[PDB]
Amino acid sequence: GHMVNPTVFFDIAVDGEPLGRVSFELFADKVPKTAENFRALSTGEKGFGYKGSCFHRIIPGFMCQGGDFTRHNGTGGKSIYGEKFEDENFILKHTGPGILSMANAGPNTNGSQFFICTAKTEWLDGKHVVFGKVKEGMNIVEAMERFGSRNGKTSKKITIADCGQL
Ligand SMILES: CC(C)[C@H](NC(=O)OC(C)(C)C)C(=O)N[C@H]1Cc2cccc(c2)OCCCCOC(=O)[C@@H]2CCCN(N2)C1=O
Repeated sequence: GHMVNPTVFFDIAVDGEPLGRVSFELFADKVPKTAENFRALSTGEKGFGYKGSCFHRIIPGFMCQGGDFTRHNGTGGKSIYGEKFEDENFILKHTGPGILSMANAGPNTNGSQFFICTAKTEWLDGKHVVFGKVKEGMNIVEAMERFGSRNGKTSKKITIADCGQL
């Protein structure tokens, strides 16, 4: 039947202690290639993905950034496409907290890194591809955010202990 936008979850831990679950709606109806990359990385079905990775940069009042499952510090990551991939479109905008958007290193350089906004970040519109939004557990993102700092360094280790598709 109709394509239902997928829902994926992250189970977050703080220094190894469970914190809670964040679930996301992925806008496969509007950005199918970008949504599918994140979905498959969340299930691990290609043999790699987000499980066990960390949020390396958290800036209170701005965003939480993760998805570097290869180098754990913001210098790595990889997509499911064998190469960094194009900015699919910029239809969706950075409208407020909970927006899920791709990190990148220039035009058409999407990999696996992403960020969850904790504020409206409209100056990123047309530069970063928005492809989902927090569905449930924004409170867990708010709890994660408290472990960030001005320069983004986290004061405790924030990990994706489990993830997958609901
Ligand atoms: C994803 C990796 C590969 C990539 N690497 C990179 O481009 O490497 C060089 C510079 C070529 C060698 C990167 O880090 N991309 C950054 C660019 C950016 C955007 C906006 C502001 C930035 C940097 O900096 C000011 C505020 C920083 C704290 O916000 C952040 O760090 C942001 C938060 C949104 C997601 N976000 N990171 C990125 O998409």
